[PDB]
Amino acid sequence: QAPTLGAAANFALFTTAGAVTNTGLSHITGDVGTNNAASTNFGNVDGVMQDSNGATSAAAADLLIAYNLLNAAIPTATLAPLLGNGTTLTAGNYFIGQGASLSGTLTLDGGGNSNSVFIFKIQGALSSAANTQVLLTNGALACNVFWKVEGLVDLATNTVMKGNVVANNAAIVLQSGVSLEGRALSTTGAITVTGVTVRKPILCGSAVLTGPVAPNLGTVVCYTIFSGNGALTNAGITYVTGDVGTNVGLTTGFQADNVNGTIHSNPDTSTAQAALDLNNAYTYLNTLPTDIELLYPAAFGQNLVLTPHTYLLNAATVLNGKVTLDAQGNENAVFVIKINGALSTTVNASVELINGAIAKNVFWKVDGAVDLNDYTKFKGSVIGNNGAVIINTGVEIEGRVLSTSGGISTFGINAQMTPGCEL
Repeated sequence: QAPTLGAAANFALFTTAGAVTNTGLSHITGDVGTNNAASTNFGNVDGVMQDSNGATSAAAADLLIAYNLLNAAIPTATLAPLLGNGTTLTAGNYFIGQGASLSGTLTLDGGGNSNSVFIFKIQGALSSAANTQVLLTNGALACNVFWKVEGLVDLATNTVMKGNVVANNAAIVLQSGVSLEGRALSTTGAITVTGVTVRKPILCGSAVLTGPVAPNLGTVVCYTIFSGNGALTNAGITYVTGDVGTNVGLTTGFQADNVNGTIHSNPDTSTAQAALDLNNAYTYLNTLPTDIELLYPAAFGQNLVLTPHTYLLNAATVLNGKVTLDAQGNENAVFVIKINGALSTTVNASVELINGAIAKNVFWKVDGAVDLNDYTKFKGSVIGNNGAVIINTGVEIEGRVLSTSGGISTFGINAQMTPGCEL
C-alpha cells in the first residue's frame, strides 16, 4: 500500500512550520497553508487559505505519519545522484544516499499498472536544472509518486515536476514557471513559490467532486434572455435559441425569424411563471454554503481554473480573459459561482469547460449588474439581481442570462439555451 497523506492530501502547498509566500501570477489547485503563520501575496487559489487552524493542525499530524511511512519504505534499488537525462524508471523504492539533482527528462513508467508506486529516498537536498521534466507514462499516476527529501528542495525555472514532494526539516523553493502535478509539503521549513502552477493529484482514493445540487430552474429553463422587471431591448443582428421576454415592460428588437423559440413582446402568463421560478432559483443559489472563497474578485480570470464547488467572490468581479471549469471527468459535476456585487468583463473574455464539464451545470449568482463585454464567450446560467444587464456586440452565450430586476440591453449576440426545456 502507498502511504496515506490523510489530511495533508487537501493541500497543494503546506508546511507544519514556516512562512508560505507567493510572487507573481501563480495557479494553484488545493489548499495552501501553514500550521504556525499566514500565507502571503497569493492571488486567487482554487482551495482554502488555511492559517494556524484545525485543518493545518490535522495536516501537520498526517504529514508526520506519511513521512514516517516513507522513511520506513524498504529500498528496492540505489540510484546515482544525477537523475534524469533521458532515464526511465519503473515502480520502486529508490535510495540515493546523498543530495540529488534532476536534469533533462526523467520518465516514470507504470508498466501498465496504475497502482505502481515510485518512492525516492533522497538523503540530502534535491535540486533541478532549468527546464527539467518529470514525465509519467504507461499507467503511472502522480498521486503514487513521492519524494522524501532530507534537505532543501529547489526546483529551477520551468521545472515540470510530479508527485508529493516531502521536505523533512527543510525549505521548498519553486522558481519561475515550475509546474507541479503533486504537492509541496514540509515537516517544518518555509515554502517560497514564484509564478508557479501546482495542482494536487486526483485519484489514489481522493473523493470525486460533485459540486452542490443544481437549482431547479422550473419554467425559466425555457428562456435564454429574461428579466423579471425592466425593458428588454435588442439591437443589431441577434440569434437566440429559447424564449426571450420581460415580466414588466416591453421586449423589442428581437426578430422572430432569428429566434428558435418564442418572443414574449409583453408580459404574459409564461413571463409571470418564469419570474417566480427565477426568484426561487436565485434564493436557492444565494443560500448554498460557500466551499471556497476566491479572495481577489478584481483579478478573476487570467487563466484561473476552478473545480466542482460553490465559490464566493465577495465583491464586484471583473472577468479578465479566461476562466476554466474543470469537471475532472465527472460530466454531472455542478459549479456555482456566487458574486457579491456587479459582474463585468474584458473584451474577448471567456468561460471554458474541460474534462467533462457542461454548460447546463454552471450557475452564476450575481448580486448586481451584469455586463458582458464585446466578443465574450460566456457559459452557464447567470442570474443577476437588481441591476441593469448589458450584453455587448458579438457575445456568445451557451446557457442563459436572467435578471430578477433590471433592464436588459443586447447588441448583436448569439445566445443558445442549454438542455432542460421540454416544450
